[PDB]
Amino acid sequence: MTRDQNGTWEMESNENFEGYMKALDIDFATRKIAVRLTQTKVIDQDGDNFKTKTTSTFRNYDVDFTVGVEFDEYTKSLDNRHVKALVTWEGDVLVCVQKGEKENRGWKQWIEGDKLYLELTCGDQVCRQVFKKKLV
Ligand SMILES: CCCCC/C=C\C/C=C\C/C=C\C/C=C\CCCC(=O)NCCO
Repeated sequence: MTRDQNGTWEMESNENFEGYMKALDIDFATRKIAVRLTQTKVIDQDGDNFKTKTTSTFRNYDVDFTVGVEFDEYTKSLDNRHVKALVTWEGDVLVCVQKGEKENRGWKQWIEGDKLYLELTCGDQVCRQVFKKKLV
């Protein structure tokens, strides 16, 4: 029973964020800033209801969803695309498919220990992020 992802999470690694961004057509100048940043993720979870905020000094991004309920996602200030997003549970892994103009776009997020893992995929590019839980 590791579906509880509540907390504030601080990035410790960000593998192939460059390639993921390039697959989303983010311009070089934006990538130059974005690749350098430590991100923080705040997850406020009540059962299958999630409110998430991802922050950095350069851009912030909020997305709220209920597991199992498809929603309209506009990736404002990121790549600024519209997708149909669906989050499901695969075991205790949170899986999101972002159906739209990019093939094989989605993410997967899960807990191990005091770490949160987030794998983001677009096309043939996978970005692997690891976050450590912040003490309250
Ligand atoms: C918000 C700080 C990062 C700002 C980056 C600025 C410009 C790069 C442009 C496009 C790259 C695309 C997504 C950023 C990666 C990760 C952001 C979170 C993606 C999510 O949906 N996670 C699941 C939340 O439940």
